[PDB]
Amino acid sequence: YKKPKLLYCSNGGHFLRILPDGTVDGTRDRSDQHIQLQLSAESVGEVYIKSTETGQYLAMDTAGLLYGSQTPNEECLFLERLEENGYNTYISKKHAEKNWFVGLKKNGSCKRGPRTHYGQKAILFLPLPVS
Repeated sequence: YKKPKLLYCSNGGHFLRILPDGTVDGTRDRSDQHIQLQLSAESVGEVYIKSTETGQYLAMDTAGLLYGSQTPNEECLFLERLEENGYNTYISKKHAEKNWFVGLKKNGSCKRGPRTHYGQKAILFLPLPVS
């Protein structure tokens, strides 16, 4: 919420990526044009995560799937929490009650909401400066 950043997942070591086709996943390549994210804080602990390259917003739908939304909406807001270990976790606001976390599998694919939970390394992200 100031300058663009990278969201590094400690699980497989991938950077969160939102592709032009709206798909979301992780990549180990730091030169990727779609891993630079701009976070903006809506309210305290509530944030939007937007791809700087395409302007698409991270979002999670009712099926628990992550997608890239061309326009911000209710499914684009995440609860950003700072873990004691130093990593952050991002919970779906719309489904906060269900504890649906943003997460990347060791193979770099995105996890589905009900299959995430506190304890997995898949849900831990390290925001890293782009510059």
